[PDB]
Amino acid sequence: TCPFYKKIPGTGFTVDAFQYGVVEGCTAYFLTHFHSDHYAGLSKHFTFPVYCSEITGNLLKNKLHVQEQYIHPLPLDTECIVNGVKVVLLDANHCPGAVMILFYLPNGTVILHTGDFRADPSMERSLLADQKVHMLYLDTTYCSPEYTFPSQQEVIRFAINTAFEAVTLNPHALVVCGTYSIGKEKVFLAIADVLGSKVGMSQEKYKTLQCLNIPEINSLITTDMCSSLVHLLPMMQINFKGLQSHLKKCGGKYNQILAFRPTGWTHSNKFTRIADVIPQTKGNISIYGIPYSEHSSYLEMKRFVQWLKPQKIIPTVNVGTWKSRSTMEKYFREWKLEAGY
Ligand SMILES: N#CNc1nc2ccccc2[nH]1
Ligand SMILES: N#CNc1nc2ccccc2[nH]1
Ligand SMILES: N#CNc1nc2ccccc2[nH]1
Ligand code: NI
Repeated sequence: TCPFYKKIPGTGFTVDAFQYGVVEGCTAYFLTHFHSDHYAGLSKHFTFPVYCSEITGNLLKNKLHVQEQYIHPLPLDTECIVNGVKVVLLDANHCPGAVMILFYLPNGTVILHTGDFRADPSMERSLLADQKVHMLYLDTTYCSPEYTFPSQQEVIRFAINTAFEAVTLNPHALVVCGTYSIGKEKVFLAIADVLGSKVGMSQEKYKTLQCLNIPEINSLITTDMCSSLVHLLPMMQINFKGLQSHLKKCGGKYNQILAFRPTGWTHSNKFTRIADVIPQTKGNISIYGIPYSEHSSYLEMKRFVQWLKPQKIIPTVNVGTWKSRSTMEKYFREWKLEAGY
């Protein structure tokens, strides 16, 4: 049954709560983004209203086959009334279609639910700049100071330069990129763009990416693998055995593979700067792990929260252990005492 931190008090609303059957009192189910832990439970048989972005709605219809009558897309940055309550969707700087939700409760309380997000100073000039937020439901994925990583821009610079150098030295090299969900599309699109190639992939992944309704992405994708020198594969295949096996299938077109595994944070970020990163190599196959995050660093999160000055914080990630909960609560108090709210 549905946990407390997925319920919006004083409303009939839940957020990212599709795996609990019918939720008692829920008149509308919000979905922040199309990632499996959040949508878990949705299908063609779902018969309650779903509120989400246009992009999330495209994915619900085409990938999970939710019936069109139950899909309620809302535009971003626009005041909307849902079951007698004013709501706003804001871009979360996470994966495509991902939103934060502002709820204006009838009693005068204002609640921000971040969904999953990567906090940025640009959010300090959204529709958030006006008004007070009483409660914040916060993506606390990396809420500890050990979690550091580069900007997305620096990581893409490293990837483009690495790929361009390798293929300029060896015109017969293949670039492979790993994927298990939507998000992080810039990695493979930026590499294909510098190499003058389209990105080749399965029919299933092409369809998933087609549901994002964006011409720029559409010009750079294909299902014709043979005509492409940047290939996408499932993340589980990005290992020496899986890549060896893939290389056999290309029919003596290539004699080297350079592969990228976009991860989140890993312990190596404690030690090694992005510019100094080196691959794992076996024979004619090299694999780079690159720290491309779509969640806030500790410092990004702290800056956002200290700016917003919420009266109460409810974490939505790392909620299962007393150690985690106690650590997060200590940081929230430090931030409050330093900033004076
Ligand atoms: N909206 C949205 N997501 C989005 N749009 C893109 C355009 C180019 C490359 C990656 C992209 N991701
Ligand atoms: N001759 C020549 N160019 C060339 N071929 C390579 C294959 C693998 C790695 C580096 C290489 N450079
Ligand atoms: N302070 C702190 N960390 C912490 N608090 C706990 C409470 C119960 C079990 C493990 C725990 N770890
Ligand atoms: Ni997510």
